[PDB]
Amino acid sequence: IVGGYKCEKNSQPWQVAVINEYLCGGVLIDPSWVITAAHCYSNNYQVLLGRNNLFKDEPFAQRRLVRQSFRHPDYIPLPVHDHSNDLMLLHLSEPADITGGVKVIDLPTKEPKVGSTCLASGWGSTNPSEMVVSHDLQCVNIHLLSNEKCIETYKDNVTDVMLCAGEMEGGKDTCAGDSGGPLICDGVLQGITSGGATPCAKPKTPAIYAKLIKFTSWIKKVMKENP
Ligand SMILES: [Zn+2]
Repeated sequence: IVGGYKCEKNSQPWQVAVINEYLCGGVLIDPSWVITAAHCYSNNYQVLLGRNNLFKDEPFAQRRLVRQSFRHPDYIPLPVHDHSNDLMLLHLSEPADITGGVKVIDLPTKEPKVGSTCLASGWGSTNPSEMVVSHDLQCVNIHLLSNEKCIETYKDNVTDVMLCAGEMEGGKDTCAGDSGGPLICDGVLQGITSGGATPCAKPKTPAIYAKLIKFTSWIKKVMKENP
């Protein structure tokens, strides 16, 4: 998170850290499921829950293993790779404890409004040009912008599955390491951060997020088949 602030202690209880050869964010949607970006795909993972500081002895800290991962079918890995359908479900080895620090967040049930105020969190890069892992969870308030503002949305019909957010002025963005974290507008979880390569927070260059609302059906069905 470039241009944000330190989130208040345990104010984002559904935020997880997904770790393998990549740092990613994740979001707890069920004691047993974590949604993240497909970009974070790997043979293994370590899921960190209930944390503020990634490198600290914290009380609600939990660590889970993954049993199985499900990348959205239409994601094309880095055939030309794009950031549409950048979604992956992680089925936890054993459920997360729902504590005063670890809680689930709900899937959205309504379409996001252009101009609504959104918050994004992560331990990703706080420097827009180079990668500086942040120990503390960072939070930033941005805006839901018209998809017209995001150049990526003009491809095929990807507009359909993407949200566009940030500030036209730059200075505030999600960045490398933030992929897979949440985008919460007006209190709703509406997006999943996609790939955030440096440089970030460029003026007139808002970022791409998975329009969650469009994948709940897929999310639903998967969890259903994986009791
Ligand atoms: Zn990519």
